[PDB]
Amino acid sequence: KVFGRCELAAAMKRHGLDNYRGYSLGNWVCAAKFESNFNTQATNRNTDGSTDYGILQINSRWWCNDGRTPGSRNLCNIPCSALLSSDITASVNCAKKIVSDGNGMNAWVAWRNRCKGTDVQAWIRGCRL
Ligand SMILES: [Cl-]
Ligand SMILES: [Cl-]
Ligand code: NA
Repeated sequence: KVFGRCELAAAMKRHGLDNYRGYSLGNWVCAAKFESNFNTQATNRNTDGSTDYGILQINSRWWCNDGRTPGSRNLCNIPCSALLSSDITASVNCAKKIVSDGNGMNAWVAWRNRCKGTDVQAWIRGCRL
């Protein structure tokens, strides 16, 4: 599913990402934008052989099992394919585990490089939340 900008913000708010660990909704929306362009089916091979999955490009190196990433962990205890579902529950629930690791939203390379410090509020502008 390719989510609309406000449509995704609404799903993310309902799952409790608005200010999760101090990160305002706008940050989660911006991250999604640049990680997957709001496309739940997005998959991208990392140079280390791991793959990133879903709307928030959760890494098979540490977070979900895809059976082809040697020596990796499956910290969210899910098959990476669960992260490509039209329903973002699984991706969100896991992102909550990732953003809590101490390694805040910096674990999302695109967020660090393209959202951090910016006016992430613009990402929710005009949305009924
Ligand atoms: Cl594996
Ligand atoms: Cl933080
Ligand atoms: Na894995």
